[PDB]
Amino acid sequence: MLEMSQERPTFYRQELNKTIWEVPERYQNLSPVGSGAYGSVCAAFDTKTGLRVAVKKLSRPFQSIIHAKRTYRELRLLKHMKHENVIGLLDVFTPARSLEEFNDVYLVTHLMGADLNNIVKCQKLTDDHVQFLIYQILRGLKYIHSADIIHRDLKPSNLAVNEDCELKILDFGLARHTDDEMTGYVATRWYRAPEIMLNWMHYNQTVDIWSVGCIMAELLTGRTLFPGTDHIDQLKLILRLVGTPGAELLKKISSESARNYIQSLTQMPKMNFANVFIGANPLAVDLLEKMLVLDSDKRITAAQALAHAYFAQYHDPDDEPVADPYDQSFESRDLLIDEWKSLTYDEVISFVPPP
Repeated sequence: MLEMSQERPTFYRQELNKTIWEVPERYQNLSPVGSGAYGSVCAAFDTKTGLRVAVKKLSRPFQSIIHAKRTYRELRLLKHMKHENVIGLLDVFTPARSLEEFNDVYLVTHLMGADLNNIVKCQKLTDDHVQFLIYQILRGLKYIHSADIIHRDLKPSNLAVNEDCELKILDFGLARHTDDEMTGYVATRWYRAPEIMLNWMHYNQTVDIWSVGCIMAELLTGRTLFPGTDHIDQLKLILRLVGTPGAELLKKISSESARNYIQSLTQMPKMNFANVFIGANPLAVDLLEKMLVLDSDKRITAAQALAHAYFAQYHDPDDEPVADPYDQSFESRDLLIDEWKSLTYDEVISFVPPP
């Protein structure tokens, strides 16, 4: 009824594009397909499950306090996700037989066919296609938010889609974007809620819904909603559509510099979305209105959005599950390199495979 030991499988070694790979026999025909900066990934066949998978060998994972904590953070997040519309962890392993020998971490996930950009480039999406894609994003977000997890960087490139229009949210852990990466005419910022683009206040769940808003608008119009050339140009694009802040919002803006700046802008009324998204399903227009609200406190939540008439064909309250609590205390904890490395090691060897 219990089980008290673990069977360490047999590993095999090989050099793939300058680097060594030590993986379980299980995984066959490895072929390099890229990097990312946090390591390189090979595509492989998992003969034990019959799945095409992505194997990621983390790169210098315990290089510093910061990197060792990134590593641990990513492993904790991925280990936690158990939902259809969210990237889950298929396997995680190290060839090391003890903590003394522990150096490398390999992460295994579903091999992803295409992301939302790839989908959008190969064809034009119908309204029903958009209903289904957004529903799924929101179904996954409900789950994510249940556990007080903020994705914080929702993007078409972070959304995998398959031949059946099924979708998963990708890219959680990840090293936060740097200032230079967020600078200029770049997709890395076009989907950001303004609260966090200019650091108006302390942010939360609600920033993800703004991102969904931008994504949905783009899928319907075929155009980036707020393609600013820089932080300020982007702000102007947003206030144009959504209106300059009223009094209640200005208060919630901690920073007084932001406040002073905002006020220096000629005021503007919300535009009529019906005239901005001409020809769109009126239910989509109404939903957008409820998503793209400047004051984050009054944004519709994922749970509520799933009940919106726009998703009538897919909504089913008994098939929209919630997550087990996710303990994030470690984010506030200060430890040494070898201490994050040990926590990480403990998480590797305690992995329980899916059914």
